[PDB]
Parts: sequence; structure tokens; C-alpha cells
Amino acid sequence: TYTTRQIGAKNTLEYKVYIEKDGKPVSAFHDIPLYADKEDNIFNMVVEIPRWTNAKLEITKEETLNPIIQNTKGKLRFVRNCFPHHGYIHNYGAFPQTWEDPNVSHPETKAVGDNNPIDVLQIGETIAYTGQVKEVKALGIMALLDEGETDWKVIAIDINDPLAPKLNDIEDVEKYFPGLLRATDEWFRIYKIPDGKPENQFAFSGEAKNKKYALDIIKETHNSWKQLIAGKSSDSKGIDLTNVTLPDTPTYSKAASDAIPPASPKADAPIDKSIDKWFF
Amino acid sequence: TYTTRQIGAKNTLEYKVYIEKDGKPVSAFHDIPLYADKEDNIFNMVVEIPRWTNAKLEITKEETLNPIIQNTKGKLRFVRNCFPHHGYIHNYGAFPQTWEDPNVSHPETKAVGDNNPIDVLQIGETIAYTGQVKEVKALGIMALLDEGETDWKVIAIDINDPLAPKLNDIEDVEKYFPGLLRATDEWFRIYKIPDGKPENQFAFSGEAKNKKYALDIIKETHNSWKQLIAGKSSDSKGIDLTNVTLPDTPTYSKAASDAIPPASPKADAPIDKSIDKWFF
Repeated sequence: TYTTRQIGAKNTLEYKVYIEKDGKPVSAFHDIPLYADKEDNIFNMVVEIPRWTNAKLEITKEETLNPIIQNTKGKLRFVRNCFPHHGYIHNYGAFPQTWEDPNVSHPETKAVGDNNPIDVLQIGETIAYTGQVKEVKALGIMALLDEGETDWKVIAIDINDPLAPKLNDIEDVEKYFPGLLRATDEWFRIYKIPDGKPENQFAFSGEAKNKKYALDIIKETHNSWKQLIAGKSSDSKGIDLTNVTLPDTPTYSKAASDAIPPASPKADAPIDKSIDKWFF
Repeated sequence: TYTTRQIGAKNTLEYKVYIEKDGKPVSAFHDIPLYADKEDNIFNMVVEIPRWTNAKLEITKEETLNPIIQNTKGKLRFVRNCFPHHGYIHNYGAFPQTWEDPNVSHPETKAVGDNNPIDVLQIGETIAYTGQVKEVKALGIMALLDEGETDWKVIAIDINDPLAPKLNDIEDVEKYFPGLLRATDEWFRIYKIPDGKPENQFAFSGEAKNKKYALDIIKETHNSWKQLIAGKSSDSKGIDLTNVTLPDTPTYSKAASDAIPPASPKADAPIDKSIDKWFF
């Protein structure tokens, strides 16, 4: 996408993240393709959860979509610091341009699909870029069945980062990052534990596929989101489609950019000392 | 001790940390007792390595002692981010007022003793205070024999922090923080690995004692440092003893406080992206 605007905050509850594309705002999940960068190579992705971070920000329902500190009980959602590890490790992306239809769950995914786009986790040597739009190639794919919701795990890396031609499938890692697998598997369950959510239960007995399953899963991810733009296609379009990158959608308001107020970066808001808590 | 002055930096190489006691500077390892706070309870300690931190700062040879980013090869010493875990986890203290005499190693400590004071690691819910002088009670004690050097591990916690009357011995943790033990054991070895230092090899086959061994080990720690102040006592006094808290030492220059230039906190200096590296 390019650069983004920092809406001063980081927790408070006003920190509005807005990524900008070239010369003007943008829109993740919409104004963010994917199969870009050597169609026969990989694609770009967005970030909204740097490693070692108890914070969790998303992007949906706002206009152009943007990460945030999800709420629910009037307050920022801080992910527990599970004993093993720290806060949030893996980074997190969200191959924007896709949508996990709640219904349609393909074979081997009863929990059908969900709302939020797709979850992507890249093990890039460098930290995250809370909205940092960097490239990366898909490796393996992980699936997690939680609260009747078809969840999947994508493996992407900074194609530009070292270990490029080194990682091109699941097998690898084990040799390079032999401990990133099972390390991710659980960490997810307990992720809900200290919060009111016991375990989850990974799909496929608990095994993940390779890029083959990723590319496909990632492919049928955009299409499901593409065949949606159409207009009414989806019988349930609860979100902002508006896209100035598709003059073929009754939502091409290329004027929804200037409207976006200029960035207002303030300062990282202090986080309750409750976080940094190793929940065993 | 009280408050301290931040010598702007955090890495650059000018970040000079200087803790202040009440109304005036101080001196760790010297102007920092220990058996203070219910002689029949615990004692205070200093910090210089917050959890999840690849940075390593000490305090010795400067005047009043102060943490730093040890060098050796013209450059800040950044601890690897070993795969398992992150950067630096445990915090780290240094029951100032003691000294591990290079010679004299008691029975069960061939590698005799070393220089640096004593290493202390407290699992306080709250983060560290790079120099934060907080209380805490001693629990267990760990020893590590590396490069012919009698190293020990102290277990202290924010007596004020939760899990107080809960933790009072090694056994515990296992139930409270069942995973903090072995978690510390190694993490140390590989600590040198990605740097040029293979493994280490914990002492006592690799087992640690309880508070009993800690209190004693911690006790004979100060004495060894006390019987030193005397003056020449130690045949090798390579450091600054100057102490304005002991008008009984040819180094009681209570005037070494005003001299200390006022704090000059600047801003956290950017750290090479080389750090945040999970070395498997």
C-alpha cells in the first residue's frame, strides 16, 4: 500500500491507524490486492500485531478498514502474556482482499467460515510494521477450529528477508525454525484461556498442510471476497466495501481519501501493568 | 536507593545510568546495603536488565558503579534473542554490597569466585526498573560454572507484588511458575552460543538449592564485600570503593555526589535490527 498515518494513541482508544497508498489514503482488505508481485511468485500483506505484543488490533467496519484494539466490554483488548513466550509472537497479517464466508465451508472445515478476512503470520527477522505493507511468499497453512469458526493459518516471510530461497515449504522451518510449529499450535488455545476462553482445538486432527494447501486456501480466499464486491452478491454485506481502486463497484468513491483527516500521531499510550503478566 | 538520573541514550554508548538516593546521587554495590527491611525478612536489590531485553548493562569501575552496555569489541553488547523466548527474561538485579572473590571459592565451587557482584533474578509481575531499587525476598539459588567462574543465581520477588506469602522456597514456583526453573537453567548456555560462546554447564550436576543456600550464599556475599571495604584487605582492589555511606572508609567522599553531573535523559537510541533475531 505504501505509508500510513498514525492516529496518536497506541491504546488509549483513539489510536486510529490509517495506511496511505502512494499519494493519498488507501483501504486494507479492499484497496489491497494480493496476487501482486510476480503472479507466479507471492503477494503483499498487511500487519497489525507485531511480535511480543499483548495488543490486538484489526481492520473492518469503519470505511477503509483499519486495525484497532477490539473491545466488547468497554476497554482495549489486551492479549494475555501466556507464561511460555511473551505477549504476541508471529506478527500477524491478513491477506486483505479475501473473506472467510461464514457459510460455504469447504470439505474439511465444518465450522464453515467466519467474518474477518484471513489471518497471516510471517516470521520476518525484522519486527512488524503495524500496518507495514511488505511482500513475502506463502509457505505452509494452519487451521484452527474455535467457537464454530473456520480459522486458518498462513505462513509468509519477508521475501526480502534472509532465509528466502531457504524457506519454500512447511518441512523447512523445522530445520530453520524447528520449534515455530507446535509453538504456534497451542499458544493459540491458552490465548483465550486467561480471558474466559478455555482451549480451542486445531482442525485436521491438529496437522497443517503445505504451500499447496496455502496457495489454494489463499486463492479461494480472495475470490470469495472478490465475487462479493460485485454488489449484493453476498446476502450479508455488513462492512464498508467502498473502493476507489475498482471503478467497477457502486462504491468507487475515490473521494473517500481526501475526506480521511490527516494523521495525528501523538505518543504511545501507557498500558496497564496488568498485561506483562505471565499467565501459567 | 531511591530515584536515579537517566543519561540520555539507551544504547548509543553515552547512556550513563546514575541512581539517586533521597536527595543526592548514590552508589550501587557500595551505597546500597542489602539486609535492609526487617533484617529477619529480606533486603533491597537493583535492576539493570528488564525482561525481554537483548541489552546488557552492568555497574562497576566508574566511581559509584552504574549499569552499561559492556563492550570489548568497540560496540554495545546485545544479548542474542535465542529462539525459545525472546531477548532477556527474568529482569536481573545484583544484591549490591557483595563481591564474588575470584579466590576463596567455598566447597562445591571450584571455579572459585569472580569479580562482578552477585547476579539476582526476580520474577516480579511488573517489568524491571533499569536501576529500580525495589525490595523483595530471597527464594532459591542457582549456580552456573562458566569460563572458570563461580556463578550463582538468586531468586527474589517484589515482596510487594502478588504471590508474596505464596513464594518462600524453590518447590513453589513449580506450582506457581512451573517452568521458570529449567527455563532459566539453559537459556543461559545458548546465551553465549550465538556470540562465540558455546554452552556453559550449571554446577551441582545442574541442580539448585533453596533459600537456605541462598540466604547463606547471599550472606557470605556481602561479608566478602564488607571485609573488603576495610581498605587494602583485598590484595586486588580494582574498582571504585568510594562510599559516603561509611565514614569509616578512606573513601568516604560524600562530595562525590554533587560532582555527579545532573541527569541528561535524551531518548531511547534505535537498536540495530540485528538484535530481534531468533537464534535457533
